[PDB]
Amino acid sequence: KALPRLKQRYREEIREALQQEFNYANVMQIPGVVKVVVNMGVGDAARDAKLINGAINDLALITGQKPEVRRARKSIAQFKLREGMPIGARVTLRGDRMWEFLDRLISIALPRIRDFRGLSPKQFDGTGNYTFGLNEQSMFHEIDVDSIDRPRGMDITVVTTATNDAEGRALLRALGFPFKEN
RNA sequence: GUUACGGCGGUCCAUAGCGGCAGGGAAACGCCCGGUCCCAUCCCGAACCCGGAAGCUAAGCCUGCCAGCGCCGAUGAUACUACCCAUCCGGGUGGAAAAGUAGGACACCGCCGAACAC
Ligand SMILES: [Mg+2]
Ligand SMILES: [Mg+2]
Ligand SMILES: [Mg+2]
Ligand SMILES: [Mg+2]
Ligand SMILES: [Mg+2]
Ligand SMILES: [Mg+2]
Ligand SMILES: [Mg+2]
Ligand SMILES: [Mg+2]
Ligand SMILES: [Mg+2]
Ligand SMILES: [Mg+2]
Ligand SMILES: [Mg+2]
Repeated sequence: KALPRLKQRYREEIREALQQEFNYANVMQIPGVVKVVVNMGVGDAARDAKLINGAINDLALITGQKPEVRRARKSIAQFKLREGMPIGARVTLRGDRMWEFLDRLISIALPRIRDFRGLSPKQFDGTGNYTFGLNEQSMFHEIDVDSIDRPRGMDITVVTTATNDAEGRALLRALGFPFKEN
């Protein structure tokens, strides 16, 4: 009875546009976004685990889902890290949660991006993938700026079903992220 | 009986794998649609589980073709060696490799269950 505007968009207009613009043999060659990944590894828990709790608090308030933290999958003396210390916080999505969060992000954080300049095609990998790292956490609405103690990191990435980068870029710009003009 | 079907199985388990190419949705197979109730995410219906069959075979699977690569492999010879030898010095009979070579080769088969025919 309730469902996200991007879900509808995908069903009716994005799918039709991509089909027309690439002449797929079948309807569903249309790649579809698979997983929005939201993790973080500070690397500072090796000296103090207090900041990890705050980062997870930010992740929970941003998502409402309870992020996990992983240990030192290997151990490195140079990084002063031993296996078993928690360094990486994760929080994942799927489906309606994926696209509600994506709509909120596109509507709020992107126009809210200080000195926003658009994102380039070239950080793809040719297989329809898209991932990079957030300047600052404070960009988000539900988070409180008066309570942020130290500027820490967040990431909410997107992925595709695209076989190559061509379809990935086509559908992604159809969704309408701010690609550069070069 | 046929089948361009699904499970379980075999086999001194790659002649049976990998790679590229083409094709399959009647049923079955996958993907698939949504999470009140079972159940699960060290979060997520991603995994699993559950309700249903709107859609499609792209992925995966299958089958068919390709020698690009894996792969099997002669005869012959060579290496090797059991025994015996001749005043060292290597031969006589027996055994006979590895690699390389012509080539072979894009599995075969069993029991049930599904669509066409009797
Ligand atoms: Mg993709
Ligand atoms: Mg049918
Ligand atoms: Mg789901
Ligand atoms: Mg296909
Ligand atoms: Mg496939
Ligand atoms: Mg071999
Ligand atoms: Mg082979
Ligand atoms: Mg012989
Ligand atoms: Mg003797
Ligand atoms: Mg002699
Ligand atoms: Mg031989």
